[PDB]
Parts: sequence; structure tokens; C-alpha cells
Amino acid sequence: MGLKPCDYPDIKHGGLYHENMRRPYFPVAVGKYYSYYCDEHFETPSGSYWDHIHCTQDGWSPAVPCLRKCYFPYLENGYNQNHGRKFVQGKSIDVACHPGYALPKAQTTVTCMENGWSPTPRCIRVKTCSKSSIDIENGFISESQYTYALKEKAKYQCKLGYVTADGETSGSITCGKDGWSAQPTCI
Ligand SMILES: O=S(=O)(O)OC[C@H]1O[C@@](COS(=O)(=O)O)(O[C@H]2O[C@H](COS(=O)(=O)O)[C@@H](OS(=O)(=O)O)[C@H](OS(=O)(=O)O)[C@H]2OS(=O)(=O)O)[C@@H](OS(=O)(=O)O)[C@@H]1OS(=O)(=O)O
Ligand SMILES: [Cl-]
Ligand SMILES: [Cl-]
Repeated sequence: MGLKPCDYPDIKHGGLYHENMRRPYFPVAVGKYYSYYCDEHFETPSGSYWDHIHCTQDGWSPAVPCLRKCYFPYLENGYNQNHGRKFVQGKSIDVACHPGYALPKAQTTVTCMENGWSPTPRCIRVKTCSKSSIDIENGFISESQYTYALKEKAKYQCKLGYVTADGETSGSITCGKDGWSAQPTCI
């Protein structure tokens, strides 16, 4: 009999051409296909603004007729190589931020979703702790960098004969939003 029919395709971010003619012939028998378009900022799986939606035994095909088209923005606090390039939904792109700057928070790639880039492509200044801020007696900071990023550690070694609070000959402190995890002590 009938391996029966399909209903009016609810195209998200698009629509059917000749909408006034097609409605309703629906339900529509399988095999029947319709030309359709995608809205601005969106594209068909062919990479064009228009295509055809086929009524299959398992529904309408493509299942996602309209895919988002992401434009890569300018990164003021990062290195630019893709500014102006377009990417189809589901694509991941590497993001190189300047030293001291990161993505939020803190991925290394930005992915194109139906709702746009995820997360937003922008390099934000990272919170830091200063070494000039550390204070250790009977030991020294054996690293040795000036700026430490959140969650980054500062290594320290004790002087010959002195031990830390573990009590090992060396340890480390952590940089958090509130400053350093603590003071290094070598007794
Ligand atoms: O990432 S952003 O928020 O900065 O938006 C970047 C996109 O801005 C567009 C429009 O995006 S859309 O509204 O979502 O489609 O144009 C806007 O930014 C461009 C410059 O791109 S840049 O990366 O910021 O330099 C402006 O051009 S210009 O002013 O720099 O020459 C547009 O001004 S204008 O409309 O062209 O007059 C500005 O429009 S608006 O003020 O944002 O309304 C896209 O550029 S576009 O596609 O040429 O229009 C940007 O997408 S892109 O992939 O980063 O270029
Ligand atoms: Cl940025
Ligand atoms: Cl010291």
C-alpha cells in the first residue's frame, strides 16, 4: 500500500520556496522533494544558499538542511591568520593568543555552533601572581619567571639542611585568584 507520507518540513533557519503553492499538498508522498533556502548567516550541506529537501522513509533529508556559517573575527590581543574566513557548523579552529592572553576559559580552539562561535573568539588577559610578591627565607625561587598565570606554580628549593613543610627539600606554591596559595617556608 503506502510507505507513507511526510509532513510540512519545519526548516529552522530556512524555508521552502513557492511556499504558497506547496501548502498544503502535505502530507507529501515519499520521493517528493522540494527546493528550499537558508537564511542569511546559514548554508545548505552543499555550501550554497539553496538546495532540495527529500522526503525519505525516515523523515526529511537532509536532517539539518540549514547549517550555520561562522565568520572569523579580528583578534586584537592574539595572532591573526583566519580573519575573514568562513566556516561551516561543526568546525573547530585553533586560536593563538598573545602571551598573557587566553580564550575563555581557557580553551585553545573555537567551534562553530548553530548559535555561533563557542566560545566567542577573543583573547582575554589572564590573571596573574607576581614573583616579586613571593617571600621565602632559607630558600629561593628556582624557576625563575616574573609573571605566573592563574593555576601556574612557582617552584622553590630550600638551602642546604633546610626542609619544607612536607617536609621535603623543595616544594611549590599555587597562583589563584586571591594571590599565592601561601608562603614557602624552609625550616
Ligand atoms: O566579531 S565581531 O563582533 O567584530 O563581528 C565581526 C563581523 O562584523 C561584521 C558583521 O558581522 S555580522 O554582523 O555578524 O554579520 O561587520 C562588522 O565588522 C566589520 C569588520 O570586521 S572586523 O573583524 O571587526 O574588522 C566592519 O567592517 S569595518 O567596519 O571594519 O570595515 C563592519 O562595518 S561595516 O558593516 O562593514 O560598515 C561591522 O558591521 S557591524 O558594525 O558589526 O554592524 C563582519 O564583517 S562583514 O562580514 O564584512 O560585514 C565581521 O565578520 S568577519 O568574519 O569577522 O569579518
Ligand atoms: Cl581578542
Ligand atoms: Cl628567597
